[PDB]
Amino acid sequence: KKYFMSSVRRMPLNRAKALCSELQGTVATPRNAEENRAIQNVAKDVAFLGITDQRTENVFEDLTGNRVRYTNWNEGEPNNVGSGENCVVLLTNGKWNDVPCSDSFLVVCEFS
Amino acid sequence: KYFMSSVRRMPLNRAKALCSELQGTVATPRNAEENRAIQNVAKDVAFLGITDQRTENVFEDLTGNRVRYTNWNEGEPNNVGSGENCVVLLTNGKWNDVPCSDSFLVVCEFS
Ligand SMILES: CC(=O)N[C@@H]1[C@@H](O)[C@H](O)[C@@H](CO)O[C@@H]1O
Ligand SMILES: CC(=O)N[C@@H]1[C@@H](O)[C@H](O)[C@@H](CO)O[C@@H]1O
Ligand SMILES: [Ca+2]
Ligand SMILES: [Ca+2]
Ligand SMILES: [Ca+2]
Ligand SMILES: [Ca+2]
Ligand SMILES: [Cl-]
Repeated sequence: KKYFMSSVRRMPLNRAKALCSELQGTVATPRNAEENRAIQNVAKDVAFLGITDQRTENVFEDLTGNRVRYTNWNEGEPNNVGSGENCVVLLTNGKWNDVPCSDSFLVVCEFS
Repeated sequence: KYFMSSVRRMPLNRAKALCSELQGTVATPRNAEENRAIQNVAKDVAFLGITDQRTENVFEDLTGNRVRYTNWNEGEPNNVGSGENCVVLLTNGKWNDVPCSDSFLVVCEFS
C-alpha cells in the first residue's frame, strides 16, 4: 500500500522533490479519492502534490511525466494566474489549486 | 512501523533532522525482526536511533528510553578513539558504536 508522510517545513517544489527522494519516495500523487483523503489526513496545511503542467500548459503529469487521470480541482482551478502556475497543491479542504513551482508549501511524500 | 533508508550518508545530527522532517525518528530495532527489516532497507552501514551520549555505556533511544533488545557485534560497544556515542547497524545486522560526528546512511522509522 502507499504510505503518506507530511513535512514540517515549507519549501519550493524542487526541494520537496529532493526531500522525498532522499528517503526513496516521491511527492504524493493521489490516484483516486481515497488517496486524496489519505493525503488530507496527514497535511495540516496547504501541501504540494507531485503533479505539474510544466511540459505542456494545461496537461498535468505526475513527476515521472505520466499524464494523470484523477483530478480534484478547486472550482475555478486550474487558472494559471500571472506569470504562470505550473505546480499543484492540496488545499485544506482537499481540493487542488495550481500554484507557482517556486512558491513554498508543506510537502507530502509517498512511499510503498 | 515503516522503515525507509536514505541514499546519502550524513552525521547523526543531520540524520535526526531528516527523519524528523517527515515526522519520524531514526530507526530503533526493538527485536530481531525489526533489526532484520532495517538491515534489509539499508544498503550499507546505517545509523540507528540509539546513543549513550547522556550516560556512558547506557544506551537509550532518541527519546530517553533505555533500550532492551541489543545486537552488538562481538567486541562492541567499545567506545574507542576519543569516544563513540552513536550506533550503526553493520551490513551483517550486528551493531557497532561509532563517533556521532561520522557519516553513515540513515534508516528512518515511521508509525
Ligand atoms: C499564489 C497563490 O496561491 N495564488 C492563488 C491562485 O493560485 C488561485 O487560483 C487564486 C484564486 O483562488 O487565489 C490566489 O491568487
Ligand atoms: C570509526 C570506526 O568505525 N571505528 C571502528 C570501531 O567503532 C570498532 O569498534 C572497531 C572494531 O574493530 O573498528 C573500527 O575502529
Ligand atoms: Ca500551468
Ligand atoms: Ca491557481
Ligand atoms: Ca560511548
Ligand atoms: Ca566501536
Ligand atoms: Cl561520539
